[PDB]
Amino acid sequence: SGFRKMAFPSGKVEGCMVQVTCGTTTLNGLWLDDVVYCPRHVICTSEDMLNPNYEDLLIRKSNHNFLVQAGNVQLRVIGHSMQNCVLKLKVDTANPKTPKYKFVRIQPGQTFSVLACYNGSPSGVYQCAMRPNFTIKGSFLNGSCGSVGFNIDYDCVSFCYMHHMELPTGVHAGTDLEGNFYGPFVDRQTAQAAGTDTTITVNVLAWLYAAVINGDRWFLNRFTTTLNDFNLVAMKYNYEPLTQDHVDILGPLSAQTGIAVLDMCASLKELLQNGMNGRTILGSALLEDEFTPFDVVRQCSGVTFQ
Amino acid sequence: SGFRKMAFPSGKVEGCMVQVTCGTTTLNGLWLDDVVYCPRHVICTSEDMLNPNYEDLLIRKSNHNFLVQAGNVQLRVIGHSMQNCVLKLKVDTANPKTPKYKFVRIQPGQTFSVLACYNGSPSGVYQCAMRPNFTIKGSFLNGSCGSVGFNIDYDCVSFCYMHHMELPTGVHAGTDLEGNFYGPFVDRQTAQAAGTDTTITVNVLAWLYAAVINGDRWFLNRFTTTLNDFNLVAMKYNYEPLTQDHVDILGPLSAQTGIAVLDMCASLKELLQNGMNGRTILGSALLEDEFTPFDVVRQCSGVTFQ
Ligand SMILES: *C(=N)[C@@H](NC(=O)[C@@H]1[C@@H]2[C@H](CN1C(=O)[C@H](NC(=O)C(F)(F)F)C(C)(C)C)C2(C)C)c1cncc2c(F)cccc12
Ligand SMILES: *C(=N)[C@@H](NC(=O)[C@@H]1[C@@H]2[C@H](CN1C(=O)[C@H](NC(=O)C(F)(F)F)C(C)(C)C)C2(C)C)c1cncc2c(F)cccc12
Repeated sequence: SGFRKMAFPSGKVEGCMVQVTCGTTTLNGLWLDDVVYCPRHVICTSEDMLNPNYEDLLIRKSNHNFLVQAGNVQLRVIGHSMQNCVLKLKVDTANPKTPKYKFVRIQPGQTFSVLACYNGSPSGVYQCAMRPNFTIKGSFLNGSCGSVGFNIDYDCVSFCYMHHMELPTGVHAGTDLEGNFYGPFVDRQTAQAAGTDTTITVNVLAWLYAAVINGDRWFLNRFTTTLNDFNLVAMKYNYEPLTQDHVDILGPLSAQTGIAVLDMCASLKELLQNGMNGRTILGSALLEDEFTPFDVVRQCSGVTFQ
Repeated sequence: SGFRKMAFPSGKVEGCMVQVTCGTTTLNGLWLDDVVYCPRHVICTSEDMLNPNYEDLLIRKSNHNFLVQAGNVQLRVIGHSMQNCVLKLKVDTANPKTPKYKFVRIQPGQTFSVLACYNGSPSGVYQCAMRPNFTIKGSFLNGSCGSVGFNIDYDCVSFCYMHHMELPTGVHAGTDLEGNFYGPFVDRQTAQAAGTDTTITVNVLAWLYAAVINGDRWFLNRFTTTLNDFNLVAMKYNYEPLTQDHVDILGPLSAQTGIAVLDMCASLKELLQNGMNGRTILGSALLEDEFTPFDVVRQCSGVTFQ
């Protein structure tokens, strides 16, 4: 038992991280087969950041303008191209550590592990959710651009995120690995800002089920609710609507605990309307929304990865 | 910016995990050079758990009674011995993935990363602290015994923990890698229980410094306090005493923020006496005590590992 914000083992991703330098800008790249992926703003100067024409900037570069270090060993760049907001640096060596992988784009509300990286050297690993407003509450300093987010299914790494930029509120924005931004953000200096967020209702319910599995029951009650009555309360507290598909996804957890989904919704309604009265749930005095139903089943059942 | 409970990259440890089977008991082992380390209770039956004489049980075993799987490849056991509460299984192959390592024992209050494992297959990674009562608030199911805890310094893995057992409150007990238990726990079935815990005061102060670095300042005040006056308040709230060495360790953080350590103590005193009044700090409505001053400097400065 127990419940922790748990990331996937990072080893398969560690073997892909490299350091990309262009001019006086160094950041991280992702080395899969013979291609290094990195944010295209690596080619920009400080004044270029202001209003860049990336096609213009790139045509003026050469393969030799890109320095790629894989550990203490240089990789020769033999081609370059731009795909949306990522650069693809063609290298003369396939990464022997390339795991089985996919490039997938995730939904707001879904979670992933981040391998934070500096100078192509991995620094730490942690678990994130894609917020409904398409930002992530990460932990990133200067030089972390090009660190990636991922999930692991059996032996296959599904890459979903590449870090590009920090927004003024201290949250983070980036792209999928095809170079398409999550949310309405661009890789140039504007006054761009996150915009309003909401709480991920289905994830809160999953976490309440995790708590029951782990022995916190004080928030349970005999009452129930209809889906609509619940969603009227959720809207008032800036929670997103709960769908019948969310209810179905919560079925297995509902069955293992014997608490009907709609009964849990009654409990959540009471918690939103009354707070916690100085009590905690799974060591938190806040309702946690960064665990999906899948994450709860994984950790309260014991699925590994090979 | 940002602040996350961040674990070390796990890749170096993933390459050491193996599956150990004895009779009908399977658990995890740690494979370094040509030795596999695992909890000695692997040799126990259900009735053996009751009051085992481990020397007696071990002399009745043979090398061939131990099945070791490294991936889909069996390792031949060529010797066995007991060192305190761990078994040392001598295998005929040195692990080519053996990183540079040390066996270190940590202090209560210190943190480490856990690579949770099942059937020798890593499942997730997360960050833990050694509680003052020598338990850890982990996340472990059946089959996780022999999962290890570690830290990384540059390129060297310092192993500090091996998982043995879950206590009735759902917390976890184990040994260092020499087989010596953390705290007053034994590897046999007794009614053993955790015993009273306290909050790690120096870690809370470090986390308050992390919050200031990240822009939460609402809990700051003009007041200050003496160390003794502070410790009188800390004792009342079940916090451990703050020493002059703790104050010195907090110096760098104090200097970067310009908040004297004793001024931060005044802020903590006020938070303990008044609560948070519905506000949060680094996304928490509780005072967090599982980040050390070292962890805060690492993440608010950007140190990596090679
Ligand atoms: C990557 N290593 C770094 N990000 C950038 O350099 C990125 C890049 C410019 C400006 N970038 C930013 O992230 C923002 N700038 C912004 O204009 C905006 F809108 F707020 F996002 C700054 C934080 C530098 C002001 C372009 C968008 C092309 C990076 C990555 N992660 C975290 C960082 C920090 F916390 C601090 C500084 C750089 C960071
Ligand atoms: C390891 N895979 C497993 N632990 C044991 O099997 C371990 C071993 C017996 C009993 N063990 C326990 O962890 C406790 N038993 C206790 O007597 C006590 F005191 F509470 F710790 C049980 C949870 C099984 C009752 C001996 C001590 C020799 C293990 C590891 N981690 C988590 C587990 C669970 F959450 C549930 C079951 C086994 C767990």
